[PDB]
Amino acid sequence: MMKRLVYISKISGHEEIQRIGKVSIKNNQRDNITGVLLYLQGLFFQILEGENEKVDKLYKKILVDDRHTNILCLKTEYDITDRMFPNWAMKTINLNENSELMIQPIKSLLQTITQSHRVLEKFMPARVIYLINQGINPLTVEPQLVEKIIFFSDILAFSTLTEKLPVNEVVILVNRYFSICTRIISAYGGEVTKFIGDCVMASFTKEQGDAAIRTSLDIISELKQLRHHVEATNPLHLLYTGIGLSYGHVIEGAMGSSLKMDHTLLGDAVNVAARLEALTRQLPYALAFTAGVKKCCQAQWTFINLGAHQEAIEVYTVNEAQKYYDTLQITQLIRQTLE
Amino acid sequence: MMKRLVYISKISGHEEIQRIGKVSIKNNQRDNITGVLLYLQGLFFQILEGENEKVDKLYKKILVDDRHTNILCLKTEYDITDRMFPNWAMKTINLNENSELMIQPIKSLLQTITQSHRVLEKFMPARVIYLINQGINPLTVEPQLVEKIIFFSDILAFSTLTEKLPVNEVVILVNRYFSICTRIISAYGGEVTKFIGDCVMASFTKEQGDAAIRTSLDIISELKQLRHHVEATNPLHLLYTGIGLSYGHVIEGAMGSSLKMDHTLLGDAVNVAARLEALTRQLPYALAFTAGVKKCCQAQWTFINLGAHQEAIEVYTVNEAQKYYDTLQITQLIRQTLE
Ligand SMILES: Cc1cc2nc3c(=O)[nH]c(=O)nc-3n(C[C@H](O)[C@H](O)[C@H](O)COP(=O)(O)O)c2cc1C
Ligand SMILES: Cc1cc2nc3c(=O)[nH]c(=O)nc-3n(C[C@H](O)[C@H](O)[C@H](O)COP(=O)(O)O)c2cc1C
Repeated sequence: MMKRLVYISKISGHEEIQRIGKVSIKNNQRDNITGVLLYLQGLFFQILEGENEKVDKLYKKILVDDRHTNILCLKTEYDITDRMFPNWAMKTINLNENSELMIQPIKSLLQTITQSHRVLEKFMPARVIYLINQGINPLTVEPQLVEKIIFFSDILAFSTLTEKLPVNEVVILVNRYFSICTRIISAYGGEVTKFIGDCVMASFTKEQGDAAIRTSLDIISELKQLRHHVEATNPLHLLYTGIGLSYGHVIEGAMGSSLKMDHTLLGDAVNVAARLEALTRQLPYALAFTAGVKKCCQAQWTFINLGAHQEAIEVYTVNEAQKYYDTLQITQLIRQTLE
Repeated sequence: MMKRLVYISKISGHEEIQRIGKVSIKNNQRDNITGVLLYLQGLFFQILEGENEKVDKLYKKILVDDRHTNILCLKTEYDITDRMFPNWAMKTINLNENSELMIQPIKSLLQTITQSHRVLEKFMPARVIYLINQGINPLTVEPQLVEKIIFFSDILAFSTLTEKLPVNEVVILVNRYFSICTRIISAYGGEVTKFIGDCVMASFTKEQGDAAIRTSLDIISELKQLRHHVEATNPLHLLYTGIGLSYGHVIEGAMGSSLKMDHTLLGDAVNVAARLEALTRQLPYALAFTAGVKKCCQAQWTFINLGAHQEAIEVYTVNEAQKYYDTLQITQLIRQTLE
């Protein structure tokens, strides 16, 4: 039983690589692993093949290696019938250091496609990248009914802010907001589906109840630090958020046609979380979630019941989500500052 | 003044390619154009370089050529200082037909990266693909304030349908719906931003007023044909839509961080179009748009003024958008059929 994987990576910092192939040779030679490692203008390409399990450890050892970064496994071939390089413990080819005409073609293509690839990667849904990082083709996965926590957040009084900031300040502000949201959601095990306007869409599993709530609090908290970090001429000092969470059945998977695919979550919980985010504009709290979310949590939160809003939904929060301000006073305090 | 471009394509049908390189040699040799064309397992890679304008025609001639399809230009280099293949009218290399060990590595990589590339392409926003298809890096474009028509459509009584169809029928239905929407929007010059649940988001320019309205009508019409095409056991016979259009300033461009980017439209018109789509559930029409959309149209539509809904917005339709049914009678006619 043998398997084969392939990945691409980026070097972590700046002919320093002659000796690292002069480590791979020895330890692959010991587990009957073969494979190739290419190098071209800041980028790494490796193929690894051997019996399914001792292949898997070194790849974990490679994952945590200080000198490359941004690792993504493209293909996995399970129970391969025979090897692609039966004689190569680890063949190392520095494609930068070849000056023959006949190879410059393929060398330039390989460079252009993978640089393109790396840009496209940044626009993928987290979940599609994750599937590719196992050996699963996202255009062949059947979508599945699953129980998820759905997350939405967007910028408060953002219509006021688009009306009275120049375009280039708006973009600086929205990028900052997206990068803080994405960093914290990811750190806690969740996945960003997409951005919809100033809106961040994300989801967590039913086991990540407390992490979805911690995520929400850490985002609210980081905006608070940021607001007093900057000067009053910086649009960042007027940046506030509201967050809605919900929990339910959703159908998750890749959908559409061969003109266009997207990663999509179908089911009513998606709409519910969006309306709780909207609702926070009229509550003295910045986070609102359903009862189903409350029941997914193991930590000992102080829950606060906010009655039924709309068929009805019971709405809840935690008191650490309490505001130190009044929402109307700030949405018109944003208007006054902006003149 | 010379320029260079590179693209990848897919063959349109199934050693039939020896003579097509035996046409390129002669006509490139006549305009002082050089370049490379590779072939590998169903895929084409070409590089073209010459003085900026007579490069551009043959590439248009290539675009309309019967035997490859799915053409995407990755890179463009304007006013290149000197050529990459100074001596090659058109070098043709069938990478399938080489059986040397030392090249199989790079050949297998090139295959894996570009096959991966082709899947990622299907998940991109139309507008990011379009930029790449010119020579513009989407991670370097500054976003721009622009006047757009915003389009939203989603499935009527979809919550009833998710509650009472099996997951695999839901997916068949949603895929059908997305592929009809995407085909018609594209045919008419618009671009799909993303899918949000059962929702299709798209936009048109201010010059495409009548095309956004024709798009909406052609989608409604195709669902009507489809409903009487199929049997009553097919979920497709219960598939209806509502469509909202709006027009306003939006900031359009690539935003986020290096963890995640998305193609995004900021501004209040986005929210407005979503609420008009929602509003159609209570109107005897399936399409609703603002006054600003009405003013973008040159054709001689019969407009119907639907009063103000919400600051107020005047709502409009055309009478070809008139329903032959009652929306509540059908949303509960969908419930009865489904038992
Ligand atoms: C791109 C890349 C590929 C690598 N491939 C291998 C490999 O195939 N086999 C291996 O043993 N180490 C490989 N390494 C490095 C290992 O992590 C190396 O064994 C480590 O630096 C030291 O091993 P040790 O600490 O267990 O003694 C690779 C590193 C990089 C950056
Ligand atoms: C992948 C691909 C690359 C091509 N590259 C060229 C080219 O570089 N130069 C060229 O003249 N024709 C190229 N062709 C085909 C042209 O369209 C060809 O000139 C056409 O079939 C007949 O030309 P004509 O009808 O003007 O006589 C290419 C076709 C394909 C599928």
